Amino acid sequence: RGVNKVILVGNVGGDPETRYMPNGNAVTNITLATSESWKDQERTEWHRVVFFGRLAEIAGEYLRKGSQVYVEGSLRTRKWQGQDGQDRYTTEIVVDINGNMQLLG
Amino acid sequence: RGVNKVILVGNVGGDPETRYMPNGNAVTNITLATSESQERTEWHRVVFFGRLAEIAGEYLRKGSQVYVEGSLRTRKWQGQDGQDRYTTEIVVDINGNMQLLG
Amino acid sequence: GVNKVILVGNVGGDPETRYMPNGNAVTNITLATSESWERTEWHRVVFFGRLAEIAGEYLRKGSQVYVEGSLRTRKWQDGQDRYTTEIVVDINGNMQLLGGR
Amino acid sequence: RGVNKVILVGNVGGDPETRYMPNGNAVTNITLATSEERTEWHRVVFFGRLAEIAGEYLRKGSQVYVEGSLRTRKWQGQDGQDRYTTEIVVDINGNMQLLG
Repeated sequence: RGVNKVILVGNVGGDPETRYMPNGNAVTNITLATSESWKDQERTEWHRVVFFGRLAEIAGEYLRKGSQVYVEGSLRTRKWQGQDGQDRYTTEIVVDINGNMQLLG
Repeated sequence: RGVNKVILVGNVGGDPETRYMPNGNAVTNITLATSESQERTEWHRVVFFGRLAEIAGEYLRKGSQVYVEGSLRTRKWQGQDGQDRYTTEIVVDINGNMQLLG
Repeated sequence: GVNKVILVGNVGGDPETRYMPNGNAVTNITLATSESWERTEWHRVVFFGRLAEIAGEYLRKGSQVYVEGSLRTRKWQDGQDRYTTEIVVDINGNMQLLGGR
Repeated sequence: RGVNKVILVGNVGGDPETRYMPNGNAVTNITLATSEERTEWHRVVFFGRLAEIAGEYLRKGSQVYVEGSLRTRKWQGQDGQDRYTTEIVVDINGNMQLLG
């Protein structure tokens, strides 16, 4: 009914973590930094990006710490009970068949 | 260094909450629902600043369909028990955009 | 690279739908977007495939729509070269009629 | 009223063309190739501070991210016939990021 779109150009924070489901489909997790400048100063936003499927395979193979990457996906907030029993929330950028990723540079 | 862009089309969840900061500028909070076809619904925490904050408080109501262009910002806060909490908000200020649709 | 156009605007007239030899549908509209600082930009939108049938069937003059696509500058011919930059909305794009409960 | 937004990532085709004008406004012109191998050529025009930055930092072959708005301008050719040129305008509402 609506539109849920995120566009990021940033730098991969760590070694991408790739995983596989029983069926063989790939899931790759990264953090992606984007930052702003300032004077009279730097604010960095750390985004949790999850790729699915083909893009997960490309991401897991070619991305490295410091990779500059374009990502188009959608926002998803996952709900989970912490070990102390209270609700927590995690907002991720989901990059699947409806999204896009381009390796830059 | 880099691009941080969110584009939403969705429906306001409730009447906007407008407040003001010591320096007088306006801050308006809303929740925005976006849904995809079975049906799944994402709830977004949207925060308007400055001029778009006044407009949003002025014209948005619990039903309104709205276009929002902003940036993601995960802010950290502390709960009742001194435990860390994080909330990722879509921040809409001079570099963003909001359009009431209809 | 990346080639992405995002429009919210009003359908300028009733869609034109045609069919290509292989039978696939192509629907042309014009989409008005404007800003006040007064100026209206008239976008040439071309839908392909499933969205073309949907667009021709359900969009009308004055419909408010969201469109996501890519820029394509098309060459045609007077004998002199002409060019039209179109927003191409096929399987990689998105179209949503706005409004609703 | 509506929304008019274009997001491109591509390579600058030629060396940017920058000119300054009386009011302090600068204008930079480039062509930008995106390919998906079919290549699409985009006319991109920067205004203001981004035109200054584009002229300083972009060169032929630079990879760049560009966010702007579509603008079609009308002109009469030297044969007297109407022609149209669609450009991506990158001004204060837009954005540019040199990549690589």
